Amino acid sequence: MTVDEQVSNYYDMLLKRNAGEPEFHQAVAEVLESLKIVLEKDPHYADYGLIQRLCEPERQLIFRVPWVDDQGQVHVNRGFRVQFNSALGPYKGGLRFHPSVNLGIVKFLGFEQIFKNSLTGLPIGGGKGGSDFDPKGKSDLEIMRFCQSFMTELHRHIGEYRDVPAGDIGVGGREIGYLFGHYRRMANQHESGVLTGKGLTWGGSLVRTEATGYGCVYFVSEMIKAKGESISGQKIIVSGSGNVATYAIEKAQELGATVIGFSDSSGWVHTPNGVDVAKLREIKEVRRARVSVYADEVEGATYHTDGSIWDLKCDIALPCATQNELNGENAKTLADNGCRFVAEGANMPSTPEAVEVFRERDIRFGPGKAANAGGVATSALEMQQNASRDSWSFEYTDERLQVIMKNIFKTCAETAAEYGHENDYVVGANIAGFKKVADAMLAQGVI
Amino acid sequence: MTVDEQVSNYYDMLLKRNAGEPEFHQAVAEVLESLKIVLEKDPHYADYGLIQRLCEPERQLIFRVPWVDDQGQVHVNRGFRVQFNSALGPYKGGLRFHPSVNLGIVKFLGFEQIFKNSLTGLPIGGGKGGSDFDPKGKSDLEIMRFCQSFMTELHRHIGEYRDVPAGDIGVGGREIGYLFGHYRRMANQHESGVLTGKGLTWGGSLVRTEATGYGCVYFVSEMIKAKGESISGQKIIVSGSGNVATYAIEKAQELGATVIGFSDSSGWVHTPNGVDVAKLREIKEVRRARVSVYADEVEGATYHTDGSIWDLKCDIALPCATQNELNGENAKTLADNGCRFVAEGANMPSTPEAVEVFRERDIRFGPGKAANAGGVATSALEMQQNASRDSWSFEYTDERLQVIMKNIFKTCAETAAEYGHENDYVVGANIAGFKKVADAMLAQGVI
Amino acid sequence: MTVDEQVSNYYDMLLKRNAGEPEFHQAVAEVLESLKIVLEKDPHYADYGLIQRLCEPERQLIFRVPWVDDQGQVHVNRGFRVQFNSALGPYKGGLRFHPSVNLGIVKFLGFEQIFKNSLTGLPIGGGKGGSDFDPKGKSDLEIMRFCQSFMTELHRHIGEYRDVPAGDIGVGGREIGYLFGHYRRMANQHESGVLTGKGLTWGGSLVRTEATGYGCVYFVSEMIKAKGESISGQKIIVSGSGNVATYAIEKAQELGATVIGFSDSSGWVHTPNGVDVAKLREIKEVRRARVSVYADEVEGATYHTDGSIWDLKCDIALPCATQNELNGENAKTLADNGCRFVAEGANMPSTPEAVEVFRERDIRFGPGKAANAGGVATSALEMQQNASRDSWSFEYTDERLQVIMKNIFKTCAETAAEYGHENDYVVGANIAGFKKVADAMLAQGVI
Amino acid sequence: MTVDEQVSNYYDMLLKRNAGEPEFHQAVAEVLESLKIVLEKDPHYADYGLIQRLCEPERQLIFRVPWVDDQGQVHVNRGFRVQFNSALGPYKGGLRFHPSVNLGIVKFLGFEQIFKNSLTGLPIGGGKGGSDFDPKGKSDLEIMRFCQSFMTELHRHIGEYRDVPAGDIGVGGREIGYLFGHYRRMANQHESGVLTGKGLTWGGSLVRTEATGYGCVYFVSEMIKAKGESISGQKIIVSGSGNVATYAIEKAQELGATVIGFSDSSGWVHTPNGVDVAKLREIKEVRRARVSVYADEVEGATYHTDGSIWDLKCDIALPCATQNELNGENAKTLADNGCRFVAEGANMPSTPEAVEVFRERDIRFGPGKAANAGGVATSALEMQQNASRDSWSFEYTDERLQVIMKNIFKTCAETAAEYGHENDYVVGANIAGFKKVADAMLAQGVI
Ligand SMILES: NC(=O)c1ccc[n+]([C@@H]2O[C@H](COP(=O)([O-])OP(=O)(O)OC[C@H]3O[C@@H](n4cnc5c(N)ncnc54)[C@H](OP(=O)(O)O)[C@@H]3O)[C@@H](O)[C@H]2O)c1
Ligand SMILES: NC(=O)c1ccc[n+]([C@@H]2O[C@H](COP(=O)([O-])OP(=O)(O)OC[C@H]3O[C@@H](n4cnc5c(N)ncnc54)[C@H](OP(=O)(O)O)[C@@H]3O)[C@@H](O)[C@H]2O)c1
Ligand SMILES: NC(=O)c1ccc[n+]([C@@H]2O[C@H](COP(=O)([O-])OP(=O)(O)OC[C@H]3O[C@@H](n4cnc5c(N)ncnc54)[C@H](OP(=O)(O)O)[C@@H]3O)[C@@H](O)[C@H]2O)c1
Ligand SMILES: NC(=O)c1ccc[n+]([C@@H]2O[C@H](COP(=O)([O-])OP(=O)(O)OC[C@H]3O[C@@H](n4cnc5c(N)ncnc54)[C@H](OP(=O)(O)O)[C@@H]3O)[C@@H](O)[C@H]2O)c1
Ligand SMILES: O=C(O)CCC(=O)C(=O)O
Ligand SMILES: O=C(O)CCC(=O)C(=O)O
Ligand SMILES: O=C(O)CCC(=O)C(=O)O
Ligand SMILES: O=C(O)CCC(=O)C(=O)O
Repeated sequence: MTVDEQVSNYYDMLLKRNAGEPEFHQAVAEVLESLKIVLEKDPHYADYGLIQRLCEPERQLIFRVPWVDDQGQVHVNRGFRVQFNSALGPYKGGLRFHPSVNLGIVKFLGFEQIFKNSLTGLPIGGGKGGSDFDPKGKSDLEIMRFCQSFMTELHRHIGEYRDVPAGDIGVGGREIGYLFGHYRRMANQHESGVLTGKGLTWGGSLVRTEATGYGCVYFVSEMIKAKGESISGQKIIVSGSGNVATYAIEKAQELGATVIGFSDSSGWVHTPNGVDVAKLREIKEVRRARVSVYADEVEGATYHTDGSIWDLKCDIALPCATQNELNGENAKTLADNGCRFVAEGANMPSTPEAVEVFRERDIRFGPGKAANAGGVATSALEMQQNASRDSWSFEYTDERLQVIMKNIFKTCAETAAEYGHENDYVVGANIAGFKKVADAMLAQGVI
Repeated sequence: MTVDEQVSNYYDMLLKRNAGEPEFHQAVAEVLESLKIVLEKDPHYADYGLIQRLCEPERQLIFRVPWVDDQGQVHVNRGFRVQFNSALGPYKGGLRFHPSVNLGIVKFLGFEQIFKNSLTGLPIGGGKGGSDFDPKGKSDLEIMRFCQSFMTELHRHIGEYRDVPAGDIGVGGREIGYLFGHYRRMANQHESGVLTGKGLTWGGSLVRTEATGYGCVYFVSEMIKAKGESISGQKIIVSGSGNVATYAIEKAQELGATVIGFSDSSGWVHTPNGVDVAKLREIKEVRRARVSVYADEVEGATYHTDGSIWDLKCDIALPCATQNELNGENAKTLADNGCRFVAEGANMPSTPEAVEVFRERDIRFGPGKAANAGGVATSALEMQQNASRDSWSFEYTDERLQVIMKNIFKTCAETAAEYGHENDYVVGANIAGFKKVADAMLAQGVI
Repeated sequence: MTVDEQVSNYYDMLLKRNAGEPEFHQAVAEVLESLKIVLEKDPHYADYGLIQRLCEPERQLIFRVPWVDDQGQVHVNRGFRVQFNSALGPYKGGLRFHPSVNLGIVKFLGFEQIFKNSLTGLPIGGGKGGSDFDPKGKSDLEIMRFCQSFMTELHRHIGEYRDVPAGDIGVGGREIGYLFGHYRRMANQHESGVLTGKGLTWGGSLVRTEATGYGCVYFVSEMIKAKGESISGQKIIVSGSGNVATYAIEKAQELGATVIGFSDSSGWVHTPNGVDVAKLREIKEVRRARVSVYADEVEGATYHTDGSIWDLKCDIALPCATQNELNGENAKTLADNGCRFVAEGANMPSTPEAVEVFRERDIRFGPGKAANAGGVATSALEMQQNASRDSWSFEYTDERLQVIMKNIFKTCAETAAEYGHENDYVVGANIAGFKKVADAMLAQGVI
Repeated sequence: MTVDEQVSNYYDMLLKRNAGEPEFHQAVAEVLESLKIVLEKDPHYADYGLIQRLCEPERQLIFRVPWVDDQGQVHVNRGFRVQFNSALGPYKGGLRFHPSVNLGIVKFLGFEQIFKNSLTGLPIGGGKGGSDFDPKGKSDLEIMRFCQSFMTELHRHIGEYRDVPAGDIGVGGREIGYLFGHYRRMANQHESGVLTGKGLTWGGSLVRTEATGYGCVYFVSEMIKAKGESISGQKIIVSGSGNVATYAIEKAQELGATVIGFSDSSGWVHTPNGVDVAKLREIKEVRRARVSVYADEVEGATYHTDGSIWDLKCDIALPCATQNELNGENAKTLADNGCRFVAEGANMPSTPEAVEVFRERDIRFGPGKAANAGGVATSALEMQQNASRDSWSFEYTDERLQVIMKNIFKTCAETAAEYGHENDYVVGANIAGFKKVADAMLAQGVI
């Protein structure tokens, strides 16, 4: 009968109907804990099956992606698109190409995507997709043929107002190129708004490449200022060395912080006097090389396959690689080494035991649906540019991005306090994200 | 031979082809009277069967709307959509749910919509729709089911560039939600431009709820200033108590006037010190109660089922309920009692004998196609925002609404003056409306 | 390098990719166990990733199905449509509404449908779908609304040349009516070919009701015909009581044959010289009762509830209910009782432990995919009639159903000889099913 | 081995595959000469059959256009739409109605259009169309019937994101009205972005009428400044007397130059003291007369059917009529007479010999794809306004046009000097145009 028990019962239904999907469970569990708080103050938010509707995807698509390799052998990978919620706008979210991908992972990401997209203040619903295809070691022509095969099925389920994909792990500028190209061929339309993360001469927006890392740094700055500090002269750990990590690093150093290390999935680098960003980019973008190559070619910088990047003494930790990369034990050692701020660039990097640790140890924590929202926000700006056939300057778009991140910070911190959990940005994000979606779902009827 | 005979013989054919539609005949007759004046000076506005094309709807849809009530009983209502003219833009116009609705009524409203929409200066054609469904006493779920059944057929005839409905009598925010939600579900597109009057978190515009009533008051203020007067300190009658009336009342009293009465279909309330808007909104929108309840609960306010609201001594009358609610006897009484200005919030509220009494008694008269155009204007601003994926502030949109009502007034005043009927805004509005639609029609050929 | 190392490594990959779906794993294993044989003799059947393509669904759809109950209360169920293979024709297969339905099960049934449909000789591919919706204890309104909600998503993925569903458990004539009606509403097309199982006056086929039943028996008419054991008089234990079983029984006394009683998921029966269907059909379809409401009669019919349905004296046995109703103690005490033939009517009616108890125990099997194909065969005849706008007489359709069932037995016999496991009809069924589909995929390229 | 050999062999291919299309060979020849310069520095622009793809149209449509004349007599003309390249945006370019029209000509125009459109800076791909129809001598109703028949086939190959036509020789404001109107009828969409050159009250843009001639004069003005001279006080020849000629004349005279002659296909007029623009416009647009009538009605102006317009002594020649109207001998006559600047209002007016004479006589030469791009740049601005449902003022749009033409000149000059050929604006335009397009094509894959 109590809120606590209504919700725990749906969660047990959810476990039943979604068996075998631990990451999806993890995401829903974090959100449902926050919804308890919301339904204790405002019980009409449970009316008309709203929660049952919310955690069930509108549509899910799983399809065969055949493709021919350079030796002329045929392979078959699995493609996914989860269209989770469209109450606020077309489904919006990226595409992950990594051998780990399964439906459970795509759903975890699409579900998070709802609340994130809601927080942007922009008109976007949530979705995600990807494939268990492994782009590593493939030639451009293999990637191209895969993108083409994948988009051959996906084209009929997407569109400027329907579902707008983008990149993620394994999907950068190159793959979005092949995807968009082949979309136009399938549809016989130059429909710029169908994808975000496009190149600048064919419909893309200026700050999008930098957006997720910039936005994450902009958000952590807000958290730092609200505690009475400044990001200048702070020491920062950034896990990852892909799209998000690179630009979080760049923005942290423009604002006067020092990034004392970064990583790939092979290991990590200690850079106690900061990162040479041009160098890291030559290394990852041109050479496609490992973080260890940086260490060898940069004096002061040393490679490590032992322990964890989280063993470093820091003020601020920005996890920007993947889900569940920062466990309870990682969280203990950062707290013991003097870390006062954590903000997630990645989607769900912190395990639930790490998030509990941060709270017990009075560490300020920016959840991913808030701190990494600069990307999807800037994607929505790309969409807006496309719908107007306009093209904005870097300085204009970046200003928009700065203001979006401040406003997300502000609604997270105000919503948190409104519901009696001041400085708990998880609660704040989850509730503000949820309320905008729910109020739109109630307006629009049972659909 | 004579222009007079030509237009009159055509009107005679149109009574034959549209037998049994008095309201359509009445709207057509008033316009055609003004067209006689245009054609006496510029006979080439009659070329290419232009008037014969204008007065025949491009398309009319009538359809069965079956729905199930809360007792599991099946009901069947009739749905309508008239797509009248599309020379200037997509068909644009609201939906009326009321038990009096038939094809004649939908056509009168569609026809008027052509000229009003033209007058806004914005790129919108004319249509209207509705059903003979009666929303009164229906539950939210019964209304949702009706809207969903209604839109199951209508979805295929509408679209962002095709036909963009909105609300009207019986169709407000609630119903627009249900219609929009179901459209998205029928189309599988989050196509914001398909309806206007949407809610602020799913593609609506800031001033639209208030726009018609606000616009009506803006328009009448220009009429008033044209005579050397101000709206501040005037006593104003506003018939009706829905969307138009509420905000006409709100605007008028913000500008320092006093609204001395309002009404619904059951009777009328005398409010000599003005109207408490928040109390009337609670009664109408939360409780869906009669205006008699306002009088019960508000001191100074008296309920009447005898006589007419038009019996009150006023400076300004704003009919904001329905067609033919202010007749010739009403018009004499108003004039006798000191009324100097009439502007139509509603569509065609004044009967032809009432309009002539205003002419005989030199009462300044603002016809609905000009005075109530703020609504559809602000709707076009909703479509403009949606096309750009942009959201404008309340102040920005309200300022645009102001300029637009001032431009409309000016166009009606200058055009009347141009054609020899100074201060006859009916003539000016009809002619100014007509000329722009005609010029576009001639340019786009026989279609 | 060996033929058993491709197979077992793909079988192993397939366990990673489709984790948690053991029925699909089983069904893929048995089919692969047969492809080993085909490869030794015909090596080109593994070319161009043929098997990797065959075991991955062309497309899988999972969607939210919201619906409202008689109390005005919102529920959310999950709907499915797997469109496995279309090499021989449009996707073909039924819809199951039952609380045990999940992606794994739909996939397994859809996979088996490919080869079942291939064996018939007709232009049908394979698919399946349904929902976790529980049609037990629902009003007709609730089932209609559910059907309406379900078809509102499903209609955009189906069609006469695309995908043609049918009934199965939980989806009988009534549901097909509701689905077909709403399909027409969404499409604005009387597209009779979109579904099979339709009523007679709106595009149905005359033998469809009696087909799966008449099927199991036309098959036996060559299967026992190879041995002796009389062209008459043999007992038939008929495990089920819906469309397939009721009519399997109904196809009794063709030219003289004792019957014994039957079951559901409550309890079973035993009887003298017959079981007269007249009385089962008024209580199982038109009233919807239990098997207790037949067995309270029937001048002999008695009702057992704790034991097992496979402890009757046989000597022929015709299940026809769900997957997984014959295991360790049933299969061995089926054989015990000097007991000989079988012609099982479910989708995968016996388990992998029961199949060895029919192989080793010399039991002449009539498999799932071959002997109860008369249903799908007659679906295709419905598609044929719709395509030509013809309605065939009963005699004619029944005759065509006899031809088809001859050929299925023939191709099962001839191909089981051709690969030297002669009369293991499981094998020729399984190989002939595979080769037609494989051959079509090879001809049609990498798609 | 050499780039010279590689490109020349390709050209010999192209000559064979496209036999009998000289205008197309001519246009491809001049572009391929500039591309040799690109490949000697950056030879990976030939990667992935880039050039082979660029020179083969994406799609070409040739269709029957039947229509009935005012005497009830049936005629049959041929219609073309070539959709050349869509890398940078939807296909964009005009329609030509003239008796000389054939496929080879449409392709010449379409090919130039790719590079022109690239040069603007705006998101538009390349295409063109037309008909062999001769609108000379036809009634307005004949022209409407032809446009209606033409668009009955064309509408399905076009669209706001697909292909957006416009005017060109024989297709002005009147024809675009008929075309647009019929498009809306075919599509049932008020899709403003489908065409440019539209009228001001139905989605057109201010400045579009003037844009090509205006833009040409803005370009030549930059060429002149770059020699350290000034346009004011110069004598200018403008050939032609249609859309482009008219507004080049107006702009050149506004800037303080004297236009000393102009023409139609029947002869030329010598206007030693300048052109009376209002008079010309009245003769050409209202009376649809020959330029001889201008000479008859204006003292000091003289009609000539002898010799050539290019016999006049001038400082600047602006051919604004048609392809290959200024030949070898014409170029010598102009050079010898003191001409110092040639800018092309028309598409490809200067013969290959003419251009040689210019290079050798030190005459500055503004190729069409740069100098006449103001037209299509302003069409893209019309698309932009339409996509935003917005209307821009004349001042604002004409300032956008001025900046764009300055930027085109700048990119031609800089690019030409960059690749070792300073002041060769042909080289600069061709390389700058190619590079954006080629970059976009590489990103989008083999499509
Ligand atoms: N791109 C966006 O706009 C965006 C927006 C919001 C959120 N995100 C999230 O940001 C995260 C990374 O995104 P990205 O776009 O930057 O992807 P990316 O460019 O592919 O980079 C991912 C980085 O993470 C590394 N990585 C993968 N697994 C790892 C592990 N277990 N430990 C350490 N490093 C690991 C990769 O290294 P290897 O080369 O060794 O695999 C690579 O350096 C994801 O969680 C994604 O959902 C991205
Ligand atoms: N909403 C817009 O944007 C808009 C724009 C331009 C023009 N209009 C026009 O403005 C007028 C009012 O629209 P609304 O949107 O305010 O509708 P609404 O919110 O449904 O309100 C209608 C009001 O008028 C009264 N009324 C309705 N029918 C009546 C009748 N037949 N006799 C006497 N009183 C009656 C109603 O009282 P009961 O409850 O007793 O029926 C109610 O108070 C209509 O003529 C409409 O076409 C509306
Ligand atoms: N013509 C066709 O429909 C067709 C064509 C090809 C294949 N099939 C296959 O044939 C089978 C029968 O389907 P149907 O169309 O006859 O469905 P149906 O009309 O809904 O009847 C199914 C019957 O099976 C019973 N059952 C459930 N659990 C059982 C258990 N553990 N042991 C014994 N019986 C049980 C049901 O009892 P309750 O009512 O108590 O649940 C019910 O009497 C299915 O496996 C289907 O895939 C059918
Ligand atoms: N309109 C645009 O926006 C635009 C943009 C870029 C480029 N262009 C190019 O500019 C040139 C002219 O364009 P515009 O047509 O749009 O003006 P237009 O209104 O059609 O007028 C064209 C003029 O050229 C003359 N002419 C046509 N063919 C001729 C020939 N074969 N020999 C001698 N004179 C001839 C015509 O005389 P007659 O009346 O005697 O035929 C007429 O005065 C074309 O090359 C076109 O492709 C136009
Ligand atoms: O910009 C996008 O849509 C990609 C965003 C995304 O997938 C994410 O927010 O993690
Ligand atoms: O289209 C709208 O905004 C509703 C306005 C309308 O139909 C009216 O002008 O009465
Ligand atoms: O599609 C058909 O007709 C029969 C196949 C099937 O799986 C069913 O209906 O239960
Ligand atoms: O504006 C257009 O697209 C028509 C003009 C054209 O085709 C051109 O630029 O030559």
